[PDB]
Amino acid sequence: IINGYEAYTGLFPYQAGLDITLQDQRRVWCGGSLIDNKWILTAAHCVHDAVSVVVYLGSAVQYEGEAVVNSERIISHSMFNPDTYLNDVALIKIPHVEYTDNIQPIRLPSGEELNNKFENIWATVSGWGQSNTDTVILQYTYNLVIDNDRCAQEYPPGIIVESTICGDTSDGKSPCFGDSGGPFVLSDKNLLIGVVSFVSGAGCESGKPVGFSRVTSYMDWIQQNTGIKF
Amino acid sequence: IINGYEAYTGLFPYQAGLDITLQDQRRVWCGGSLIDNKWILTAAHCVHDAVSVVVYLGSAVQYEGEAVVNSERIISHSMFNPDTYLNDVALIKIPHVEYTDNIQPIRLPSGEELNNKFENIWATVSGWGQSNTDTVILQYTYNLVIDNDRCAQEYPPGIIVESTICGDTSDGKSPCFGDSGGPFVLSDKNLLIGVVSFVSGAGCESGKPVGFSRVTSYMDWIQQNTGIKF
Amino acid sequence: IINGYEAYTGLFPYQAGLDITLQDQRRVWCGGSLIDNKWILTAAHCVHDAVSVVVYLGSAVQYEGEAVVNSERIISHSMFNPDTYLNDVALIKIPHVEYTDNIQPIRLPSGEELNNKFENIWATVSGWGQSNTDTVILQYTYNLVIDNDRCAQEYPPGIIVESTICGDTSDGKSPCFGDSGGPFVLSDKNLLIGVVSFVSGAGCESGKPVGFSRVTSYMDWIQQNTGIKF
Amino acid sequence: IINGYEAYTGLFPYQAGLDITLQDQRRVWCGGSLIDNKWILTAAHCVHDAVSVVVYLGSAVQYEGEAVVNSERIISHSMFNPDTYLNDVALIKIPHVEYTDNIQPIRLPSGEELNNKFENIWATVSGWGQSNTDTVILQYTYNLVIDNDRCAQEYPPGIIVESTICGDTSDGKSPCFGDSGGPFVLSDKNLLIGVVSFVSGAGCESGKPVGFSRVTSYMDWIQQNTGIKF
Repeated sequence: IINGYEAYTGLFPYQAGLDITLQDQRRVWCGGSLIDNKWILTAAHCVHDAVSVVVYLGSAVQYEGEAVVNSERIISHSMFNPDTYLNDVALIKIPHVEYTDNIQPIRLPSGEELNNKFENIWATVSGWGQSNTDTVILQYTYNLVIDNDRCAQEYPPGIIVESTICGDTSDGKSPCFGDSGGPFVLSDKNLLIGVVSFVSGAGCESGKPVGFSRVTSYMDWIQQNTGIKF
Repeated sequence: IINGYEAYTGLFPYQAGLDITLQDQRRVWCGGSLIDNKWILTAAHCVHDAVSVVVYLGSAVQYEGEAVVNSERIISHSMFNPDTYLNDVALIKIPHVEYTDNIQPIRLPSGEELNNKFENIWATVSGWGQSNTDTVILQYTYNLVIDNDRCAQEYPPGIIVESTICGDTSDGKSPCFGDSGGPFVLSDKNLLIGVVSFVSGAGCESGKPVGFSRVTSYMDWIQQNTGIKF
Repeated sequence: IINGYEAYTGLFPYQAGLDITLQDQRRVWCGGSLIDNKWILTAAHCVHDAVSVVVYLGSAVQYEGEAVVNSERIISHSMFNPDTYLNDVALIKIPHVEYTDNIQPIRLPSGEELNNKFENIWATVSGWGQSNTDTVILQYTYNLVIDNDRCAQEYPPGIIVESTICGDTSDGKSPCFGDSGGPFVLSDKNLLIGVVSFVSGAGCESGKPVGFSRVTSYMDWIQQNTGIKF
Repeated sequence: IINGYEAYTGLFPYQAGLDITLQDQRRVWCGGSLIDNKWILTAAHCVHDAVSVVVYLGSAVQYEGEAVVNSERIISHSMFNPDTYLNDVALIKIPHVEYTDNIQPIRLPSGEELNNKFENIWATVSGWGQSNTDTVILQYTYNLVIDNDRCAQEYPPGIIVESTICGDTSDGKSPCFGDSGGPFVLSDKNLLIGVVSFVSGAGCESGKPVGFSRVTSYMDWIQQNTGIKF
């Protein structure tokens, strides 16, 4: 997060930290959200060629958690497109973790929240990605969600689609690399509206909108692959 | 490093820490060796699809350094093969750093050292890869370099080639994920003989050899690309 | 607030900003909390010799509000002691303001929350007092509440009493001058637990605890002087 | 200033902005005049119970300055009377500031100017006190200095004394709360003749005279305390 603030343990009980080992032996960090005792939602670009993930839950300190579990299964959206970031969602199945003061699930949109585009709302994004700081402590910031038409002007033709939700970064506050897969939340409603997907090619301090996977567009996929009806 | 010893600043003044941003926006960690005031040597598998790298020099603490510079260019070996890890070597051009007590170059082989296979010598591996502890301090271990014929037996056919050098990990002291690109050095002679390239398909705690790029096999490529003679 | 973060309009809908004119003609700034359509809770040291207060509601920008009203009555606790800061609470009666997305009351402790000392809880304090920054934007930070016995060791004998609630500032994050009267809130419960009362004589960056009026100790006084049973 | 004109940086290079912290911890704003590289002249009613002051020099924006220094000492007039505002003058010692285009001293009266009562001249008042607009830019206005006998009639007995100088505000252009301590100057002669001291009990928009400390009555006190001759 660039120009973010430090969270304490317990501020964002749904935040997951993912230490990912890939097929080519590299170690990747991404964020994710606890959506169920057995499930983490993250981005497909984080884990589509992963071999294993260690999931950290319940601490603001990177690589610490009061629950550290290993993934049992990784489900990346079959139609994820690497080149456009279309369908950039994935599910990590974990061993049942018991909720706690520090570990709690985020709510997913139901009912008519499924028809809300959330324009002009301030939402919270959090993660341990590149920051201007030193810190190993979970950071967060607020980005206002803008409408898709305004957002589509900022990127090549075809990148911003119905299933993308963009956040404005023109105050210089932004997700940055390593924040991928992280939660974009309507705090007041404890609602997950987006999964961090992509930053502009111009970089994290460009003032360009950040693209997120719009969670209402993937609630069928989630329902269906987890077998849980939210 | 699994079951290594804890280093401290100044112990390994040639060690570079590399925070890599890939073309797909993921954040990767690898190590490297300072070989000149403007050049880092590392693995092609770390950076072959990289867009920029922050280089940390002179501190044993991960993401800390008395010099923190950004890559000016990345030359990856054009014949690198991802599937076999053949020709796994890359160069990061950086802005001229001045050597201090904590930042010094490692010698590269030359003359008759170019003909030495270094069989059955203890060499030192260092890095911030997966250990048994969640630690941010640089770790190191000593591994015995074995002969290629002995190493080859431990791998698929054709993985161990003339340009591979192997270190025995049968005491369970091993490089692991994240140590990629790191230096394999003859401490007494302050000589770089290998760059960490690949762990066994069996993982890190299997007692199996680790392969490294044999630096003596790439000294031409290094002088061609850097423009300097060693 | 020192080392605080910026709020946006709507983050803290209960925050009041008070532009106070005193009996000696000086202009003082303090914060306060909207506890009812007609009532603001603040500190007695802010307003005990005030003549009028302009109350700003509904904006993070200082001296702006979507409701700017003038006080009708100021009620400072009759037993406020200037020298020890004992009983440092006051009520400002305002013209009925209609709640809004941006203007909402904070809850006051009821039931057995009246018996909770709130030790070891992270709470949020906010205001437009001295900061290290430039900003005219409402700032906030988090301070952990410590127990009174630990807190009493940090001040002269007799300052910390049953009706004081202290917040720890040893990470360098603190209320500072101008934050007086401001809210100390359990965000999760939308609960007002303290009113900013005093900073150490050593100043805002001393690492000493900050004293607040413990709101459970004044719920009778509030009930009684507002005539509202919370 | 009610109904004043908007200044800009460099227009009033002698104007100081004072952010005062009182002994009771409240944050107060007053203005002052730069009279030497190490001295601010202001009102005793602003700082007589002050503990420290941040001094803003060289910017028309409130809490901005090309020089921002902290008070080294505050000398308040020992005979100041709060109730009558008698002897309302104070000195803030600051670290030597170098005069620039935006920071310059104002001349103090001397020789025969010490005998001039300055009746019926237009002088300029400036400050960041209450205006009709919520603005952070320095405001100014011209007020006609009237004779003490005429001023006295507009106040209680004994408030207007030999050391008071009054400015007429009957066009509704008036200093107001927050302008305290500010300069009252003969622009054409760049001469300081008054320090804003008190507004009428009727308020700022009443058309009543404003009292100022007559600087010619305190030129001895100023040289005694600063140690400099004018």
